[PDB]
Formats: sequence, C-alpha cells, structure tokens
Amino acid sequence: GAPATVTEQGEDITSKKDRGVLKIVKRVGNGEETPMIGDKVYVHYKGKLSNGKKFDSSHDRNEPFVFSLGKGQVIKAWDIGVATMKKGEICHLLCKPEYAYGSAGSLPKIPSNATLFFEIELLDFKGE
Ligand SMILES: NC(=O)c1cccnc1
Ligand SMILES: NC(=O)c1cccnc1
Ligand SMILES: [Cl-]
Ligand code: NA
Ligand code: NA
Repeated sequence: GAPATVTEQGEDITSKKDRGVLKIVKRVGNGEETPMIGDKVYVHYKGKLSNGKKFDSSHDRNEPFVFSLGKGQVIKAWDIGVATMKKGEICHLLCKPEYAYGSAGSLPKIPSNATLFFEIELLDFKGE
C-alpha cells in the first residue's frame, strides 16, 4: 500500500541524507515557489501508524492545521517536508522516529519509537 511504497520508493529529503524522511509527490502543485521560513502554512493531512491505524486527520475536523514554518512548532519531518512543497501539492511522507516523536511518543495514540506515514496537502502559505 501507500506506506510501503513511500518506504521503498520515496526520496530522501533530509539534509543529512540519513533516510529519516522519505517523500513522494502525489499531486503536483502550482508554480515553483515553496514557502519561506516563518510563513504561516495551511495544511490538510492524515496520519497513520505502522500498524495501519489512523491517528489524526484535519479533514475529519473540517479545518486546516496552521503553523509557522521552520520554527519547531511541528515535528521535524513536517518542517523539512512542508518546506519542499508547492502550493496545491499533495505528498506522502514516511518519517522515522528521530524526525517525529522519538522515544517519548505522544499520547494518546503514538507509541515510543514510531515510524509515521502522512499524506499532506499544502493549501496555502503567507508571510505575516
Ligand atoms: N507536533 C506536530 O507535528 C503536530 C501536527 C499536527 C497535529 N498535532 C501535532
Ligand atoms: N527545503 C528544500 O529542500 C527546498 C529546496 C529548494 C526550494 N525550496 C525548498
Ligand atoms: Cl494504501
Ligand atoms: Na503507489
Ligand atoms: Na515540491
């Protein structure tokens, strides 16, 4: 399925080239521009654990998730992955725990040492 495919066929987007975040572009976005550090970014996403369970979805909330890019307000994989995206792009990200929640995990649903799968849509970005 999609998690296996990004695991086996994804592109390493890390600056360390440590395989910690792998990406596949699913829907090509618009233009060439990617967001700027500090921009307000608006995303829709769904996240799955490696046991197949969905642990989060903004679609199910009927509102996007908003954060300031490159500030550590989200897991490292999202700061580095969203920075690669164009407006309107949809990608898959396969994130090792060192770029996610590490040994701590995150209650209620994310265990220790978890590799995570996300589908992310970059809806918009704006400098404030
Ligand atoms: N910390 C995070 O990366 C995050 C992203 C979306 C929802 N909750 C947490
Ligand atoms: N974060 C990146 O890899 C990147 C590269 C070029 C332009 N925008 C983002
Ligand atoms: Cl799938
Ligand atoms: Na595929
Ligand atoms: Na891109």
